[PDB]
Amino acid sequence: GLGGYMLGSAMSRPLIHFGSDYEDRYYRENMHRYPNQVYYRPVDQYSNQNNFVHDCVNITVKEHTVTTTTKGENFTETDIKMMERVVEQMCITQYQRESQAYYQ
Repeated sequence: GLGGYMLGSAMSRPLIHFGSDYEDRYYRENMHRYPNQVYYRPVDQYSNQNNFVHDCVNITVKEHTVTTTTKGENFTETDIKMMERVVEQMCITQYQRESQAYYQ
């Protein structure tokens, strides 16, 4: 039920700053367990801030969490928030750049 969307290429992983050593290395350890991509729509058609970034995070974190869960992998609560943070940061990073060029 994606429709087809616009999955970005692999990205710069935003460093997440939980505030403790353990989660700091825990992220850096197993980064590849989280995405390095953002499932987003183009800015060309359905131009939104919220209704694009949130539905972006919604699908992206859904589809990954789906894959894991179907492939016998599990995510802890901090992992859910890890992806929510990382995928928010990456999806807005994409928007910042795209929507700059859209208005230049």
